[PDB]
Amino acid sequence: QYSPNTQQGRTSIVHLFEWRWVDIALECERYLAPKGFGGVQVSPPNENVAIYNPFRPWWERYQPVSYKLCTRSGNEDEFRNMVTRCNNVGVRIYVDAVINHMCGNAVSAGTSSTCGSYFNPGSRDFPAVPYSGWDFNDGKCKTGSGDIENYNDATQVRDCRLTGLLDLALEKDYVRSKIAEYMNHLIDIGVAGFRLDASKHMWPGDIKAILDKLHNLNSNWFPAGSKPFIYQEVIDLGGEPIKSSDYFGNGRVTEFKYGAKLGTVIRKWNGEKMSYLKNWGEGWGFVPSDRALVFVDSHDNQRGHGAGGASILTFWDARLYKMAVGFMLAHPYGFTRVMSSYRWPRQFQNGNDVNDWVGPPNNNGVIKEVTINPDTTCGNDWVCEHRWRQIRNMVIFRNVVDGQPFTNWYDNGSNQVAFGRGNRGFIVFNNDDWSFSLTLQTGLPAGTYCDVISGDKINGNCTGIKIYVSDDGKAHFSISNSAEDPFIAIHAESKL
Ligand SMILES: *[C@@H]1O[C@H](CO)[C@@H](O)[C@H](O)[C@H]1NC(C)=O
Ligand SMILES: [Ca+2]
Repeated sequence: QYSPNTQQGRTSIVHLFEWRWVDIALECERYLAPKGFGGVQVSPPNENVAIYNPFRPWWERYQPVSYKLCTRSGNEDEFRNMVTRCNNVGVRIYVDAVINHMCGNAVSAGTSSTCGSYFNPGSRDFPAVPYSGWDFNDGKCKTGSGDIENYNDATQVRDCRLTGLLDLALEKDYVRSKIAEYMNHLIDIGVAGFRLDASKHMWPGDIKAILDKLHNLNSNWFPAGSKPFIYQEVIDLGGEPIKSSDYFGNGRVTEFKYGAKLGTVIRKWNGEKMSYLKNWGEGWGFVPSDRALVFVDSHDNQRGHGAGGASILTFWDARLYKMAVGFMLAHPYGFTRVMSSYRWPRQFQNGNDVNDWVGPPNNNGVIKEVTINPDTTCGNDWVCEHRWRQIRNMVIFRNVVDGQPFTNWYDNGSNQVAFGRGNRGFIVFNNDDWSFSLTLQTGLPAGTYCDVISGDKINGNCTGIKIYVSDDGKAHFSISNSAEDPFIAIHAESKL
């Protein structure tokens, strides 16, 4: 459950947040496969509550009504079509599995669901699954409100409602079986793994019981004995009775401290500087690298809805964001997830963004298709960070240096640092308020290399900066604190 199952040489997955199945299918063939992306995190593919107040928020998808593959992203056939086409081109699909709960207990009964299924939160009835009052933790939760009230009580965090969301009795074999039924349907269709939503709110043992019911991956695309990739969403920062290590026996876990600290370091909050990243990784109190799923920002915390708070870097902070993603993709720690978002009318009031609920680009609730502009960027308000030259090229950079050791580190005691990945890659950063001009040992073989941040190698020539490595592996780098992108990266495949 720890192996991504991506095909040899692809090292990252991209979260195509709220994309329609048809658009993801096209993206797999036209861009993801050609550019070497390993896989795609898709939004919950199961039927959710259609919320109109506010108008169709992104979070309505974390409010299950049934396990029918029927959402604003498309129907079951479109989903299967997407998984098949992506797999045929070597790009894996990872499903966002919302299995801890169903919808909010206050939601009105009726058929206000993405597929018309009837449901009645009040009486705990979800006939489309089916689930009844006997399948929820109402009688097990010991808080006065029935919701989670105190995170210092590990029991309540697991048995009570996360902000009103009906909590499934995951210790019952019936519920475990209905959930495994849903997940096995997806595995047999061809998905390679799952993001387990709200894992902190489930007992490690209950999750394990469900995983034991899972099939091996589809033998038409994967070698016999392949187990699905499992990454558990657990927000674990400082002191809490619950630790992300409690979930290691089930698969990897999301390391939220990663994006949080990279953000404060690059923003240089409270005296932090890049020279400190020298021992980045477990040295910073993070989980072991082989159990980590890392990222700079997620759909949750990019809008202030998750761990990290204000330090998190997103596409809104373009310049610093690219540099953070660059460091992540170059550093050997963890398995990397790249974010791909949509723009929304951010509107801060008293420090909080009042429009953090806004769902994906749409026309009367119908999600807009992703349009590709002539320069490869996206239209219809999709940001497509994964298509930014700077990000796409660092994705490739990680593929080229895969397996290579962390070496040749340099820092000026402040914010200009550099390091290499064996003899396959080298990257330099300048986050100080003054220029950087120095000769560094790169460990790379002599030659002329194209800087993949400022340009591309395009048939015997570079469209951007060029670096010359001498016989002893030394090379000169110049980055003024005024450069559009204050960092340079060169690798074995950008060599002329
Ligand atoms: C590189 O570009 C120059 C013009 O700037 C051209 O003379 C040269 O032939 C090009 N080399 C290749 C290999 O395309
Ligand atoms: Ca729970």
